[PDB]
Amino acid sequence: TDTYLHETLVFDNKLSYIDNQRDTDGPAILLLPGWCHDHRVYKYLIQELDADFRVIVPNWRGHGLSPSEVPDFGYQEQVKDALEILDQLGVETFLPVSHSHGGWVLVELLEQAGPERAPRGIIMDWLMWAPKPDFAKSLTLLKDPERWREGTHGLFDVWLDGHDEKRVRHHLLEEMADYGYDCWGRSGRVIEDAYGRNGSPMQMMANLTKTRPIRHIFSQPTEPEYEKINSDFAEQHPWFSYAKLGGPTHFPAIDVPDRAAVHIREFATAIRQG
Repeated sequence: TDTYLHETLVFDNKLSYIDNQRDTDGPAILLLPGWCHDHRVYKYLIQELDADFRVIVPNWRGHGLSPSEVPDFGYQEQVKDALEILDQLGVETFLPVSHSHGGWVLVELLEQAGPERAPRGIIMDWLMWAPKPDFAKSLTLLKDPERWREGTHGLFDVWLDGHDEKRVRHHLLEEMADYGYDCWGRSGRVIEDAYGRNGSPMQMMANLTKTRPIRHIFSQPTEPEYEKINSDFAEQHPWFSYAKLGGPTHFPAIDVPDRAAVHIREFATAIRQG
């Protein structure tokens, strides 16, 4: 699976990316990481999809097996990076699939690339409402150079949700262990800025120039009030659907990869029949 790992120069920066280079019918599946992790979060998902789809995973600036400090940037830049990697690859039509706050990239990608290129989107486990106090606090801590690690530890708590989930723990404790304050502090300001200026993920999605099929697939928050904002948005919007996957953690791509795959396929197959 590092057998698909590549590095290319994208404007200023060298970025790593996964590309299985599969020669198959489109669309391509663009798996989009959230903040301060990389393609390793998708390694099980890649396996499920590897045969039948071409699978691309861009790593953001300063992200990868070897994280590095980079100048400040936000989701608009993540979007340009992703498209530039797609140009270099000669990829025309893609189905993007985001994790958590990678979603801001996904929704702006849908806008900029438009519905012929990007006709649908899948968002995984992305907090649909405006920050509640506990999350607002976590962001506060991530931005603070004295308390960022404390910041991350509280998020890991929420994310594992009282589960001894071996794979998810491995991702958080090992695969993200090399990411420092330059990333985490940035994630904090970019996400906080994103809610502030777009209201919420749902406000941002509803505001698309060309609305199109988007599904939210999630396991947490587990509470009925959260399912209800998702059911109410879906009642109000024909193009929106959701599925509650019932996995243990914030990372369905890791802990229920078969299930995430089944929704990606469904949306892939809908693109294949006009």
